[PDB]
Amino acid sequence: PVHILAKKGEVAERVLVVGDPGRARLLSTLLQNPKLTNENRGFLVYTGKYNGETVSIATHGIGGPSIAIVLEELAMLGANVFIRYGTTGALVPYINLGEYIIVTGASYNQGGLFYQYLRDNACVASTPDFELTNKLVTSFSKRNLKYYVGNVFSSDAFYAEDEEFVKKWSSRGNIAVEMECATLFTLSKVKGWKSATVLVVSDNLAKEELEKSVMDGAKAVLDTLTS
Amino acid sequence: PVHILAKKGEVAERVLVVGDPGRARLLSTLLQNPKLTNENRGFLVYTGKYNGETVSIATHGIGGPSIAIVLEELAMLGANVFIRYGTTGALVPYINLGEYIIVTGASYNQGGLFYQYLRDNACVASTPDFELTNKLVTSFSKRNLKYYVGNVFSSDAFYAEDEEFVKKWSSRGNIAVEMECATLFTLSKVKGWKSATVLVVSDNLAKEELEKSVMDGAKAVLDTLTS
Amino acid sequence: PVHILAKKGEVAERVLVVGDPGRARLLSTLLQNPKLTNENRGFLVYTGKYNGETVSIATHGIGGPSIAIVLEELAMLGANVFIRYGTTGALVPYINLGEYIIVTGASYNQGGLFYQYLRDNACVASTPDFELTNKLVTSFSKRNLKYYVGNVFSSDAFYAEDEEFVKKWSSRGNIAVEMECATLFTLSKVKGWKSATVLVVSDNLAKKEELEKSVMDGAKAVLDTLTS
Amino acid sequence: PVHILAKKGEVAERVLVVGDPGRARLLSTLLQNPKLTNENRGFLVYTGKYNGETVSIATHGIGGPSIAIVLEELAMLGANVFIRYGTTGALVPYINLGEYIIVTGASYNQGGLFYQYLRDNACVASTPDFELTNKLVTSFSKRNLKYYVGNVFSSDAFYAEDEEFVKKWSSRGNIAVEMECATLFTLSKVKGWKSATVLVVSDNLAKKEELEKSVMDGAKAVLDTLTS
Amino acid sequence: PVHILAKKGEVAERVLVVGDPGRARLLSTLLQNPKLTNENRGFLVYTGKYNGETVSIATHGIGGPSIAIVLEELAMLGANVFIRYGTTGALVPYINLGEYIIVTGASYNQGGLFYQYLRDNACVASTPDFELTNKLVTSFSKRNLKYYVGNVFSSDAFYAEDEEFVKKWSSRGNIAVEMECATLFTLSKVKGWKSATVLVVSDNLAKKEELEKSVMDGAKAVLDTLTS
Amino acid sequence: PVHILAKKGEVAERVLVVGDPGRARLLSTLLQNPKLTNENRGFLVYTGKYNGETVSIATHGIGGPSIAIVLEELAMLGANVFIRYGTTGALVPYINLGEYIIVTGASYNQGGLFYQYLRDNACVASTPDFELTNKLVTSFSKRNLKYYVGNVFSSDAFYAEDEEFVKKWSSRGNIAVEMECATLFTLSKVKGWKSATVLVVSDNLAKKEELEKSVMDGAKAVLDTLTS
Repeated sequence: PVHILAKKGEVAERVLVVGDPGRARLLSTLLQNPKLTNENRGFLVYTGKYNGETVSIATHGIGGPSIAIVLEELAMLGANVFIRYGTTGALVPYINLGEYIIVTGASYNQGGLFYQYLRDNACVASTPDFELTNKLVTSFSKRNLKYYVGNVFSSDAFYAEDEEFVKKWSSRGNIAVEMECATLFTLSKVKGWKSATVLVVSDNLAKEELEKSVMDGAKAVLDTLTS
Repeated sequence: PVHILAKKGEVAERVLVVGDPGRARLLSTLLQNPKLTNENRGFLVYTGKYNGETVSIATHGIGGPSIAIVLEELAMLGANVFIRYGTTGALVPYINLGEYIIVTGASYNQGGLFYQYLRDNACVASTPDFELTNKLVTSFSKRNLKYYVGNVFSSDAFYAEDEEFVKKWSSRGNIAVEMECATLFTLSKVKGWKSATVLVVSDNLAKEELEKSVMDGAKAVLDTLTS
Repeated sequence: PVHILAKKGEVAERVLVVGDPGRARLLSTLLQNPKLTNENRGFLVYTGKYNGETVSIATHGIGGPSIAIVLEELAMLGANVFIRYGTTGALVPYINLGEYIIVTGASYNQGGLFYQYLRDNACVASTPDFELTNKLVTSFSKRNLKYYVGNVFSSDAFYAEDEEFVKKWSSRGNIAVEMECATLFTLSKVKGWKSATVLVVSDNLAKKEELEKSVMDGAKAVLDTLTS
Repeated sequence: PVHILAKKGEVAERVLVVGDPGRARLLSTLLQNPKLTNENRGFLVYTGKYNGETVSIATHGIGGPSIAIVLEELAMLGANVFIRYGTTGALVPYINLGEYIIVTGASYNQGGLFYQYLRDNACVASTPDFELTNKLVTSFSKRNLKYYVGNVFSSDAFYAEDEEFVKKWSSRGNIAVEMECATLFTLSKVKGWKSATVLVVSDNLAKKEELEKSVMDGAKAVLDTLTS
Repeated sequence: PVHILAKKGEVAERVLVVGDPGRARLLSTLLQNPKLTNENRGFLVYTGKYNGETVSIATHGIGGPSIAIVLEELAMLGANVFIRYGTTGALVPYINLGEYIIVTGASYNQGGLFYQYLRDNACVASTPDFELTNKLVTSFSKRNLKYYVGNVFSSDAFYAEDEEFVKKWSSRGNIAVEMECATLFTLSKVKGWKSATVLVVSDNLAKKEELEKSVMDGAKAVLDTLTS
Repeated sequence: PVHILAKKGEVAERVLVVGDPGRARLLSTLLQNPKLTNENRGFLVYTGKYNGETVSIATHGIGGPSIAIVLEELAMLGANVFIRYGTTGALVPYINLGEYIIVTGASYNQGGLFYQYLRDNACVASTPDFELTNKLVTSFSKRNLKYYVGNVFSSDAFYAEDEEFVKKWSSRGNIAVEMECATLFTLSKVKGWKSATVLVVSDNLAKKEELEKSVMDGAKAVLDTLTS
């Protein structure tokens, strides 16, 4: 690996991945005896224990190309189970800020990354691991957290203008928008990794509280990863 | 509707759809007081009761264009919950004939039907309803039936040659191949219908028993539809 | 053959194909000593005589994927000449219901089935056999039938919305819309089959006993051609 | 028009179009009282009479973009019937040099010009006028000329390499390759012009005086069609 | 080569290419002892000397397919440095008629020719040779000519309608529109040829003697570059 | 600004952008009185003085989507001139590690980000600012640095397999591969920003203190340009 310079054996098979290095540092406090196994290029990776299992929390940056690199290198270091925990913008009015979205699929616009990996324009089903996703539903249920299950649109251009953005994607079965799920799911299906994703709603495009929301969700994810 | 000439009120909200008219006729025997509500164009539709609920068994023919027409017309007649029960060819060697595949997603090649409905080439997540799919897992589990959960490739050309067919689609996360799921899932997401799919493995591309397999599975599906 | 379960020699070289199994049965009454050679999966196929010539009438269901399977299997059983006889919706105001359209080509949206067969997105000319199409014209005009010759758009989504549908496809040279011609024409060119298509106008997007008479009359004309 | 500087009334409704300006000059000798109505940008356009009808012979250069400009401008000058008479390379073994191909359709790769005119990547049927094409057949047969009727692949890159070129396109139902057919047909369909095409086989990818005679003989049959 | 019938040794390594055969003839007067080395298919090619260097001026017709054929054949005859000197329509208000645009890149719609050469739909950077382009700038500045440096949109359909044409392409970083740049640049990149382009603004989509002078003055600056 | 949380006036008009936050910090030592204006989400931005000129050094992370967000937000904060300084893998054998490549254009696969910004699949010329790029050349040559000028392929999949990778992209005119240039160039053209790119060759796909010296030396040259 040329980006994640962690020593082999410093990355766990189970990894909770987040886009913000700051969130990785903040969530590492949930682990027992957290150790920083990587700092290169800002991709903070911490490894420690939780519920009797070794677990790692890694930073994936923003966008499909960035998360693809991070997943590929973590996998080369031994990782095979990934659960992305990020922030999203709801596309439907009934979802409130701070609530969660357990992703069942990702819509995406055909693009370079998918073409380079798939070798053609086939719309390969970009879905998470079935079992893993159900365990997440179980963990969030056990902790009495309010969540919704559904597809998300994985956008590549945060600032590109689209006057019909919300209507378009919500009418296509998506309840939220973010930027890395399609890559995570598809690459995982091709590579054989087990992946899933839960998102914290930080904004609603159709319409300290957030801090706690982020922490509560992270605990649910770690429970799932170590279940 | 111009194809399914069923009278309004003759089609239930819950519909089990199969491609073969013969299978529809054969499965109608599982309903209480089955009535033929449509015969036009060979699209046999039967309506009756099961576990205290009105249910319909409809024929959708072969291919996305055919199933799209049938779903659209059944929906115009009141249907909003669809569960496709079909036959498939496994893409992985560990699945045996007669076993079942509970579909979690559908890979497809971009094409006319998807372009006409979506209005562009976006790879909209073609997934079934989460809840419904889990109920299917529950019903097949309760009846001790051997199943596998995973994505399928919805092909449009049964006889088109592809020397690397099995390797290609299996390496893309698909465990089986059929022809209508992608259309069913995507159209359902756009229209707001609740859909799912279970397939009976009749052949394995990587490698009276079938009769019973078909019947046993159908009972599991009807249980799900009326749960 | 996985869908059409007919035996060796039951399927004729020349086949009149229709989408509706009801029409296959109905038209089978125009033949001499018709034999139901297949009914599996609803794909009714009949083989009888017309003008002392053996021919078959087969059901192809709705859509490209469906007709592709049927043609492939019929071909495996001996068929090599196919004339589709179906229903269409006119895209021009001057065409009346019950009249006919003799198809000269088919417009289509790329992808799906075409990509799997062609291996890329090239727009291969989707046209019927020149000779066979001219024989249909002679046959129809001979029976004093009202027909129009032109291209059609082969749609894959009967109910997909398009507020510019009519203007769009008519401005592109298509005079009617149906769903199987592009598949029938392209697959035939690739497999080496002789194909053509005649459509009965059952609706006019630009605008029961009578329609069945229209169907029956055109059927005779088509059968004349398939046995000429 | 900025390329074809002919004045209104100098271009006929009926136009025989050729890619080579040298061919236009050579064929103008078949008209009665031929007059050069344009030479700008090398696009030679002659106008004269034939069989009691006014006809023009125009140069279209090489490629879809070039023929598109020429057709658009001739049309703005009153032209509405076009018959392209070009040269082609056969894709099948049985067609001999000097023989003709009457075109029934054109296969083509999507993109560029087609996207700009059609506004999306739909594979619109690229076919010639049915009536006009049959007349060409009648005229070539009436002059006892050897012709074959079939589709052609309209290539945009004469020199792009493709190892399986001949097999790929012939297996797709095309019997020859050239570069302007698809553009002519599709654009004519969109603009409402009546077009057709006959090609002289100058090479066979599957397998001088005699050629000039071939070119001359075919030109006469085309002119007969244009004036019928 | 089947279009450019010049013999080896008759085409120079350095070639100034223009779309109009009339322009090639007019510019040949700038060379010393100009000799016509080809006129086949109207593609006029002159070869002479300039600044102690042998240079050819060749006609490329209109459109990517046409220029592709000409470049390929000239290259087979020994050419390896090409500078296109054409006419263009400005897409921005501030550029005046008769002024020049030194091209730094070409936007284009995928498909056809690009797909056949590149083998897929990748957006390969369509840029001119860096060194040669800077020399053009130096030469135009040395002759006190008004030029602007920027990208252009290489259109394939001169007459296709697009309501927001000017705003769309100017908002995409293009300052003018023409039809051969993208093909020239990309093909040169693939074949290893050194190419560049200067355009004379003959129209402004955003807003005779004076023009000929403009054309002549720019031709001299281009010839200086080619021989430097 | 959602990611770069800097205040009004902290971000300079001219910005040197790098993908690695470690390099941003390291290079910030070349400035006078450097101030860390942002560290949110790891996107370190420093604003200091160079040759008595205010400039900023910003982190853009890896990939098109990441750099697009950073550029958009920096622009919202006052930035309008961007020079990317990164690392690349040469696609040609004659380029040594530690040497530099001054980018003249970027090849890319269509889709994703480009489709969302451009609204269709047009291959818009992805080029840097002509003037700014020439100043980089002067700056590097002035400091006696070994550089090569050419196009690069902006890949989105660092680890995707392609057994023909090197031959494919080098045959298409690219001399190196990285991941952000196409995005930087196209977005800049659309938004009206002046951009350029210089890359340090850290690997040769066609074949520690030394690399850091290479990085530091080139950084000075780039900073000279941004403050010229």
